[PDB]
Amino acid sequence: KVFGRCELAAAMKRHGLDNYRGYSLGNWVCAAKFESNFNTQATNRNTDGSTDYGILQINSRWWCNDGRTPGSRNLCNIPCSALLSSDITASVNCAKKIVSDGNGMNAWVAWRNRCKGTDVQAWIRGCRL
Ligand SMILES: [Cl-]
Repeated sequence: KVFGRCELAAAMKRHGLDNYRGYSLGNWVCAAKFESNFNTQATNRNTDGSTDYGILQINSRWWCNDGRTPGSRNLCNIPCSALLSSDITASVNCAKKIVSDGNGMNAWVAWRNRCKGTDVQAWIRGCRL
């Protein structure tokens, strides 16, 4: 599923990501855009053999189990494939744990490099939220 911008915004708000850990909704939509281009089926292979999954490109090195990342962790206790569902509940729940581990949204490189410092509010502008 490829979300619409406001559609995703609505779904994320519904799941309580708006201002979660102080990150206003625009941050999350901004991150989703550059990580996955709003596509839940997005995957990307990393150098070390791990793989990023889903709309927020959550990595199997720590956060989910894909059965091919040896010595890794599964801190969100989920199969990585679950992060590819059209329903973003799993991704959101897992993201909440990630953003809480102490490094905030800097955990997403695309956010840090492309969203941090910019007018993230622009990403939910026009949306009926
Ligand atoms: Cl991540």
